Amino acid sequence: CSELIQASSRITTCSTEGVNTKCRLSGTALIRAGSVGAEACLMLKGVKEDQTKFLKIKTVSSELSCREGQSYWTGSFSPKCLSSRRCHLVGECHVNRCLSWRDNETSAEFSFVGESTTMRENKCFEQCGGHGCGCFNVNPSCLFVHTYLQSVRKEALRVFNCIDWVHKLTLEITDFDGSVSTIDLGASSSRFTNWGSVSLSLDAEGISGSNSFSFIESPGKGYAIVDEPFSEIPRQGFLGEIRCNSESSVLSAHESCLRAPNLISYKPMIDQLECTTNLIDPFVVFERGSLPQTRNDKTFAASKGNRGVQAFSKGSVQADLTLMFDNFEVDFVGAAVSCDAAFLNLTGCYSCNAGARVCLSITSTGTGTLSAHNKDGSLHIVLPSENGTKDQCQILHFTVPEVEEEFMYSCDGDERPLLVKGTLIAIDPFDDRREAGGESTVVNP
Amino acid sequence: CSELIQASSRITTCSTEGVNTKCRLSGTALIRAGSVGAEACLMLKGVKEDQTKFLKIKTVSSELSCREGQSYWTGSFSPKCLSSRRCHLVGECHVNRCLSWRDNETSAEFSFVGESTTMRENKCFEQCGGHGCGCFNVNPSCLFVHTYLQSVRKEALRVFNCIDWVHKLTLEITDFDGSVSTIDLGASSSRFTNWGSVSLSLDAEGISGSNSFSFIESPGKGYAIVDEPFSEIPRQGFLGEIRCNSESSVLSAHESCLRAPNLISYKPMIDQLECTTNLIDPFVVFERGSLPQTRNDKTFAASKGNRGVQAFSKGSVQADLTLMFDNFEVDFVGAAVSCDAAFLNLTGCYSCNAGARVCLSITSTGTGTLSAHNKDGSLHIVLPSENGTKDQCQILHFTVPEVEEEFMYSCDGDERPLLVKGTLIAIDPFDDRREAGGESTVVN
Amino acid sequence: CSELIQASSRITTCSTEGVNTKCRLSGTALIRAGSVGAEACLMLKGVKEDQTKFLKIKTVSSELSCREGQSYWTGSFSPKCLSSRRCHLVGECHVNRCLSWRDNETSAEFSFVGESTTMRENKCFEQCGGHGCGCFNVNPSCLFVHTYLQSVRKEALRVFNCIDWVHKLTLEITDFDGSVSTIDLGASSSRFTNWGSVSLSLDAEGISGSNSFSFIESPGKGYAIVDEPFSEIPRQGFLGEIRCNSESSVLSAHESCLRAPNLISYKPMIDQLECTTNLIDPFVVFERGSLPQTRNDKTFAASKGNRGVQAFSKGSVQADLTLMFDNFEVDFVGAAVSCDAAFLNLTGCYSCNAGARVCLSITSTGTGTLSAHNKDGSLHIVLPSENGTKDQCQILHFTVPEVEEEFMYSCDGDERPLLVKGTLIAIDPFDDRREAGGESTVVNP
Ligand SMILES: *[C@@H]1O[C@H](CO[C@H]2O[C@@H](C)[C@@H](O)[C@@H](O)[C@@H]2O)[C@@H](O)[C@H](O)[C@H]1NC(C)=O
Ligand SMILES: *[C@@H]1O[C@H](CO)[C@@H](O)[C@H](O)[C@H]1NC(C)=O
Ligand SMILES: *[C@@H]1O[C@H](CO)[C@@H](O)[C@H](O)[C@H]1NC(C)=O
Ligand SMILES: *[C@@H]1O[C@H](CO)[C@@H](O)[C@H](O)[C@H]1NC(C)=O
Ligand SMILES: *[C@@H]1O[C@H](CO)[C@@H](O)[C@H](O)[C@H]1NC(C)=O
Ligand SMILES: *[C@@H]1O[C@H](CO)[C@@H](O)[C@H](O)[C@H]1NC(C)=O
Ligand SMILES: *[C@@H]1O[C@H](CO)[C@@H](O)[C@H](O)[C@H]1NC(C)=O
Ligand SMILES: *[C@@H]1O[C@H](CO)[C@@H](O)[C@H](O)[C@H]1NC(C)=O
Ligand SMILES: *[C@@H]1O[C@H](CO)[C@@H](O)[C@H](O)[C@H]1NC(C)=O
Repeated sequence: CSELIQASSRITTCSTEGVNTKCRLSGTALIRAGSVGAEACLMLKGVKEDQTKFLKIKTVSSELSCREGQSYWTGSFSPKCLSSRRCHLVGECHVNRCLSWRDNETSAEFSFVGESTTMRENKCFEQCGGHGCGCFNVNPSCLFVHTYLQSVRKEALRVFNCIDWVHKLTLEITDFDGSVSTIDLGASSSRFTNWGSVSLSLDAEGISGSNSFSFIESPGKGYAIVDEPFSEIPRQGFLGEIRCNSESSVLSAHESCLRAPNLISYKPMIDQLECTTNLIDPFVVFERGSLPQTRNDKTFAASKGNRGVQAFSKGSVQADLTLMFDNFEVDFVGAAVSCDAAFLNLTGCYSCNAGARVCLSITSTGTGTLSAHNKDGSLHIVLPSENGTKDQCQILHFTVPEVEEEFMYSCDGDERPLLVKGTLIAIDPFDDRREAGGESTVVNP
Repeated sequence: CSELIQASSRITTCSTEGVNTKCRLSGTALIRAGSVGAEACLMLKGVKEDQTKFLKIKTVSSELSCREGQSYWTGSFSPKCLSSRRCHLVGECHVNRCLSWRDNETSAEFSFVGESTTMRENKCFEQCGGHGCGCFNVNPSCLFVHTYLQSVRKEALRVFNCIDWVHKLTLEITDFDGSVSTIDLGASSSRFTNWGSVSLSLDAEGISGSNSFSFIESPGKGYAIVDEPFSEIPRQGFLGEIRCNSESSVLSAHESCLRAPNLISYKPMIDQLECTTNLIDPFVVFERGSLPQTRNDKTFAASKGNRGVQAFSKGSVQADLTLMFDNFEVDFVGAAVSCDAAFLNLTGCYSCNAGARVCLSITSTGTGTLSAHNKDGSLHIVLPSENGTKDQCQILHFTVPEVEEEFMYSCDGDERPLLVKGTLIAIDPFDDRREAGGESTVVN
Repeated sequence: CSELIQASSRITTCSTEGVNTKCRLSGTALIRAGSVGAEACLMLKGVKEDQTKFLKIKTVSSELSCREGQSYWTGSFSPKCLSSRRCHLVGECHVNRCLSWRDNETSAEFSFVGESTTMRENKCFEQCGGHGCGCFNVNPSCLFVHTYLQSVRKEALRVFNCIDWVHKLTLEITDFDGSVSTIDLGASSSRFTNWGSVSLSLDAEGISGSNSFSFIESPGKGYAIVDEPFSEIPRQGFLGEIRCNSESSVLSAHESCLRAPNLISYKPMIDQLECTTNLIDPFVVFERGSLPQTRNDKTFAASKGNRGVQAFSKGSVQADLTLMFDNFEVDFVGAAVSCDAAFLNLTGCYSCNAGARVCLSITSTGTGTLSAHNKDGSLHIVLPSENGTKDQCQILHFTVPEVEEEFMYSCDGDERPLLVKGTLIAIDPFDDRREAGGESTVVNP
């Protein structure tokens, strides 16, 4: 039992017309959701008849469903190139030709390159002429290049943002006979029950904080968070500098894909050539932000079977529920009971978005809520208690490798100490760029 | 009538100072705003005298006003260039000079060019020498270039961010005599009425979510949202890579404008030259985010009365109102009545920021609030009901082209099925970069 | 006294264990925090005995503690380069060698330079040959370049984001015996007192708005806000395009530092060479966002003891408090008293992130809350009133240089006019890039 009640009243509702007005006297209880696992135990008494009725209302979960917005596919790409050098006055290497080369025109040096539907480009670099470089003509020679992209892996990744976060509070309700039911509530919503009604009257749940983020789906392999804003168009140095509208087009490096300017770099070396890319590896990004991840005590994880991502509040929930009881009002509420907590472990890293996981062993005799805090109240642990002994865990963020933090916890208001002690690893500054490519295939030596 | 009351009590208020303490007995009611169009119907009874009065409070709107922060003007620019190639040892084409050319040095080749206050730069590219390139000297020739920018349109765009979102809750109150009045409430605000007072005692409204955004003003042509962080300094590939401190500076491409480094590309071709830019077209950006736009159930629109932008809550409203009645208390509240709802149409795109529009026909016999949800509650619809038949719409976000979703709706709690069905279009990945410029005009 | 009460009730609470029940009758009040400085004055009456008790609850502060995530060090860097031009067939200037030069290979031209652990790179640029350029050989000459980075100042900056914002609400309570005490509340937290309990039963405080941001620490000289998303990897044109894992690595410009590609530009001039950078100056960014800073009525400032940054609500506080009194209930609450307010000054910028500071002179005869709004309610002022005459200030945001805004204010609901007037300065579009570097030191052949 939890002490969740905020107000208790009697209210008459009148079906105004249909010429014959009907009134219903309802007992009213304004209660707080409190936290996941918190349970209001309400003994009701008949307003009119001498009758009693015991009700239990439990906050089971608080979820925000991500309704997706813009979306694209991407993957790991690598350049492959063909090269050929012609001396001045040989082949296409005349007057303006080399300096005038366009991206979309394939050189005659590569007449075997047929019809392509792959991301590709063509280049011509002026190299040295004269006897010193194997030519009779002393004017600049021409290095012709043809380059296409290819998928390193045969898997792709879909990046998307979230436009809507649709709240759903779920409650478990125990009736007088002990029969259990669940209900779902949206913002400003009401459900009817056997004994009256329950309504989410004030809702303060949402994504709040100071960081923009986005998500990645790996088909059949889960989701990942990206701790950066969703890039709307392809930009060099960002996730999605190459992007497509389908998984298959990533794998084939189809030409319908978009890419930011100048992603392919060229190192002319007379008769040798290197074409390289220094692109963001989206799979490295995925492995870091791999779900579940917790940010501002929202835990983002894969939905039941749904797919798509939800944000779970596994601790405190900020919502007011209005309870109306047909012809019954509050007689008394059930008092909270004390719990015993022991420290189990602290695992993870410091100065990182993923944070650290602290685990507790919590022993009690009734359902309720453990609340804990450090001295200055910068850390806050909120975990469920039950009849028996269960292990509960939540994410915390620290900025120090050697953690030794004293907390004060209780389920019933009498605080006792508890020392959280652990060793966290550092995560050194990283780069997601990966070099790809190398020597070209020389066509005519 | 909407069912909004959460508590009812009597409270006494006493003055603590003065020649004498005065006491006031007041009935007190705590209600939820519920949603736009929701109306609380309260019948009051006298606490000491035997009297009744009927009172009605309606939530008319919930607005967040944008108070702007940093701002800048931008637009569409194209490059114009002059070119002149000199053989080595001719003109300025001496020793180090070509490879040492500064952006702010104008070549003697272009003396005919007047005094400028336009964004401009100067380049020198080494080119081939010898008889093959029209020169006796075999050393590199010098291609001298003078480039300036010009506005492509004679209009500009103003980009800004929002630092403050200030809440204004608007209520319609009907007194006992049927007299209607309007009040506006901000955070922790109270306003006195004929019959007591009403105060916004708890406010949970605000901009939330996982996206940062900014806005654009097109002078005389409304507003647009940008689904991206406001960039505070000029950056290539971003809105505002060229920016100014005024509209007139954009139109004249004034030299006071800032631009990110290396925005003009050069393709030297001996005696031909191309100077191009690949700039973000801000007008393409404006059109895609043109207001009104909905994000996380906030509808962004131009404020009423000329300018600034606003965020409207057109469905759910999360706010608590404390009502105080002088010498009166709650007798009873009005019950909600049922809605009939029919699905009209569903129009728009999927997997897009703008979303899709569901339209419904709602028939009722009193003012209230339609509430609808799909099977797993990932979709939620809140629209106002009235006496009679009205069309109500709201934005939803889907991720599939063929939508067929069953909803359960009600105004009074008696839920009935409603099937939303339709076809949404795809929005293929886009790029706002547009190529501009071309060949130089050749001087000799 | 402030009028903060929202509801009042009686509840009976029963303990279920022991295996006989004890029941306690309690009076209940639901009040709003209202604002910093708001004070609820309750006189209580006995539920069973006839007795009176006096109680005072005051909102002292509402804080959001930043728990940090990813962090990195950065600073100001400048390049220094050595150059030496060799004619073709002299030194290493053979065949392919110049066009094939790798970044981490040091030329023989600079053997006199010892080995460094500094960020550095090496280049080779082809230049003109023949008699025109000081060579007998007509083939291209080689300009060899060795560049290294160095810190411009002997100080560094630490950039970080905030993953968690942990709420602490602070109340000052005067109990039945006149004893004054302070208590702290987290989300969904409860505290037992001499007279019952107070719980933070609904919390709507948190960071909201349409902007992402991050923070910088200047060691021993405070903090600054950055009005932009935290960049998770080094990127050109962004804060942190060069970044390190320690302060000492910034000062020594250590090679362990990461940098975005292509940060050093090269201008080869046959026997002259310039190496430059166009880097974001982080100290200019720091100065612009130096704390305290206010965004969406949250004031960001350094914590006391200077451990982290904090977000203060200095005006409105959106929170509901459930008060429970053992064997007592609400008799009456103290009425609000009136304010007189005079406009002092208006100082700051328009169309700026920092905004402008409005200062007011407020006179009252009791603690309370001044509330003000302009004609259309787009501007909102909430300041604390006290016994006597005090200066109160807060940040507003305007978009015009000549401000003249008409407000209506009150503490007790009786609105009176107040004219806010002043001149604000413009902050013209800026660029934080600063050019650094210059000519190389030329080695004698
Ligand atoms: C309010 O303060 C009263 C004394 O404060 C005096 O301070 C002077 C600086 C000047 O402002 C005088 O006008 C003030 O009277 C004190 O007598 C009252 O008891 C105080 N009231 C409360 C409710 O604490
Ligand atoms: C290639 O590019 C040029 C200009 O860049 C364009 O005019 C032409 O239509 C393009 N297509 C082909 C097939 O050359
Ligand atoms: C931490 O404790 C939990 C709870 O017993 C356990 O499941 C987990 O394996 C522990 N982790 C480590 C690293 O010991
Ligand atoms: C609580 O758990 C204990 C197990 O030791 C059991 O004996 C008791 O009956 C349980 N009580 C309830 C109410 O389930
Ligand atoms: C060119 O720019 C430099 C600074 O980059 C400046 O010192 C110099 O005066 C400029 N040249 C002219 C001719 O103004
Ligand atoms: C959809 O219905 C709305 C409301 O009835 C109407 O305004 C609109 O024209 C309709 N649109 C389509 C595409 O049918
Ligand atoms: C509904 O509107 C009709 C007019 O169309 C009116 O006659 C009737 O009184 C209204 N009913 C209610 C309950 O307001
Ligand atoms: C340059 O880097 C390569 C690895 O790519 C390494 O093998 C080589 O030894 C490095 N050169 C020097 C001089 O250390
Ligand atoms: C404005 O008034 C405040 C309050 O007294 C004062 O601290 C500040 O110095 C004043 N500023 C100016 C610019 O006059």
